Amino acid sequence: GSQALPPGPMQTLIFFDMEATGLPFSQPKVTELCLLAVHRCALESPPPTVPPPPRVVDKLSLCVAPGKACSPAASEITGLSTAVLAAHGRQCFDDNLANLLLAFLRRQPQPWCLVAHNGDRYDFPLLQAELAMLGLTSALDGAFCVDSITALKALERASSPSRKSYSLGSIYTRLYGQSPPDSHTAEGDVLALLSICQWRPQALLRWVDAHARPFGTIRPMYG
Amino acid sequence: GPMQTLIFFDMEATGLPFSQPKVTELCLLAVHRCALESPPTPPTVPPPPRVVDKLSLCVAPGKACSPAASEITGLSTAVLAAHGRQCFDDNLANLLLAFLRRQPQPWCLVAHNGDRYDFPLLQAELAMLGLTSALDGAFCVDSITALKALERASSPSEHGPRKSYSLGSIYTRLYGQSPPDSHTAEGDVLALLSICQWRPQALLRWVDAHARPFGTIRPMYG
Ligand SMILES: Cn1c(-c2cccc(Br)c2OCCO)nc(C(=O)Nc2cnoc2)c(O)c1=O
Ligand SMILES: Cn1c(-c2cccc(Br)c2OCCO)nc(C(=O)Nc2cnoc2)c(O)c1=O
Ligand SMILES: [Mg+2]
Ligand SMILES: [Mg+2]
Ligand SMILES: [Mg+2]
Ligand SMILES: [Mg+2]
Repeated sequence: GSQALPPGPMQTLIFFDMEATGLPFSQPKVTELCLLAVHRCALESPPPTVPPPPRVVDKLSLCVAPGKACSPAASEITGLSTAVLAAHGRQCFDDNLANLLLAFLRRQPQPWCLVAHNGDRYDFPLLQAELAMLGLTSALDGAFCVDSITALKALERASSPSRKSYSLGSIYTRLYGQSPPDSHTAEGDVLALLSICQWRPQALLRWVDAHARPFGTIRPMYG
Repeated sequence: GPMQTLIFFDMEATGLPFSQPKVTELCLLAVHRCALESPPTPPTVPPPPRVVDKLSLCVAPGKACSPAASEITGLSTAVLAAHGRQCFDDNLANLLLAFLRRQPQPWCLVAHNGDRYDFPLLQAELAMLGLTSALDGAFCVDSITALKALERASSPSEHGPRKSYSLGSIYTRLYGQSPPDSHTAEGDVLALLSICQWRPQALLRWVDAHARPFGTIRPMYG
């Protein structure tokens, strides 16, 4: 057989979050997503308390009509409800949304690595479920992905001897001694994750290069 | 009739129009009419609505930025190439249209000095790709024309030298401080959003009345 070319070093980190109508057991639907694409050089080749975002970034932030009610807890946490999303004329997760995500990713040099906090439990399998419901199961087979919880635990352990919270808020406070702005909004969470990842970016890129998984290996949450 | 989506819009470029400039950066921020008409029920500056769609992209211009452009925007052709940015291409044109198609029509692009800068340069970039018709479904308004019209209708007739309608000048007159960010396309779009949230009902009436089809904007150059 002809073997896969090793992807080599990740050229684009896409910091990624979605918010949903509820918890995975509910078979939730997407209400919000944010992608923030950073070139490797912005982390390999960059003093304030919280480092600023790189000047050169690509960002996409969209609200989505979920087509079912949000749980009360989900609405209180995210400040979104199905009724308000409908008052803002939001459209459901559709072929046009999938086209827009791929067009955005195609502006970035490959290989692409999606980086999401609790990506494996939440954002990655929900995105795969949304794409599977459109019959677009292969849409992101080109991409790599990392759960930043997995990455940051392995960095912490590697930079530790023999339990701390690994909530996005918790890690951020340990590093920076303040809460992140606009928490539990997709863009707020992506900006907080970027800030955490600019802490020891060389160590993070080494880990991402070694452990990035083809997105196609992520099974949909439901279906 | 009533615009359903206001898309606050800014591009940055390699230089001023006489230089036949190329896009280096663009930001679109789509707000539903109701976000301006009926904001949630004060701070010195109104907050942005919770429900927004946002797109912010850097573009490889294919030529050098002027020293003044680089200084004002903090971008250069060398830095954009270091970050592996792609030129203004069919994929970008498709991305912009797919973003607008998330929004209910009618669409109104709102850009500060849009008639001299952002609109004609956007039409120039689309025309050089052979995509002259791509965004002619949209309407557009130059916020300078809008704010001037509102101010004329809310002041005695002007005499002697006129005030600056720079983005910074308008922001400072209203809010008594500089915008948070004066160096990025996204910063300029958020500052314009804040300015347009000052008298949003009077602004929407004017927009509803005076919005132009984007297809009537001639390219900055051929
Ligand atoms: C805070 N929070 C929560 C969350 C945490 C605890 C309790 C609730 Br209810 C949460 O959901 C709030 C709505 O997303 N969930 C997600 C999330 O991606 N949930 C998904 C994805 N796919 O299926 C479920 C977040 O990004 C987030 O910031
Ligand atoms: C500050 N500034 C200026 C600007 C003002 C004075 C001097 C210079 Br040099 C400027 O250009 C800086 C690079 O965009 N120009 C634009 C602009 O849209 N220029 C375009 C668009 N199409 O052709 C030229 C801005 O958005 C902006 O905020
Ligand atoms: Mg999430
Ligand atoms: Mg989140
Ligand atoms: Mg501009
Ligand atoms: Mg500007």
